[PDB]
Amino acid sequence: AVSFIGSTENDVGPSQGSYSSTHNLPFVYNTGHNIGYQNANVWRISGGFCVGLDGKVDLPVVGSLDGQSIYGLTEEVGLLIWMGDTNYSRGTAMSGNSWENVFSGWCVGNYVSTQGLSVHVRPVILKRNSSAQYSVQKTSIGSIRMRPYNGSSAGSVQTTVNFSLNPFTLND
Ligand SMILES: CC(=O)N[C@@H]1[C@@H](O)[C@H](O)[C@@H](CO)O[C@H]1O
Repeated sequence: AVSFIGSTENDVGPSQGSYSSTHNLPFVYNTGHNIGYQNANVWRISGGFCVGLDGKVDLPVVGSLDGQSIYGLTEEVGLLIWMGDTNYSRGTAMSGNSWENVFSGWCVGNYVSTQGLSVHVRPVILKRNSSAQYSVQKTSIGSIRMRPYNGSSAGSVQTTVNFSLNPFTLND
């Protein structure tokens, strides 16, 4: 069986967070996973349910850096994005605007457990300005959906949750 136990709208990163550069364009801010969201318990699963995760970014793709997409927020600011299973360290680098397999999946046994997820992003400066500061308002990022497999089914259970980037300021 499966049921939804998480939240549908999720904020990524602390509200009105401020980040400073520590070091060429596009320039990527080394924010680790400070700008993220994670929840180990989004779906409750049991009885042999097999589930993985698909992730999708809705922001426009405005470039490619080191193998993954640069998603645009404004003409001067973009994002590198990772989506995946619960632990931030297992995030899958996102490219494109299609649903992508971000967690290969697992199968619970004949007991009850949960399926979680995580998302984190890193700011990218696409074009510099005279103020050496870049701010972005709250913006929808994309979604993550559970992907049942091996015959498992979502039935009438909610499959998708969404993510919105909390407003932030980048200081250089
Ligand atoms: C309470 C708990 O730990 N659930 C982790 C869950 O968050 C994760 O999505 C899944 C697959 O790695 O394995 C579960 O054991």
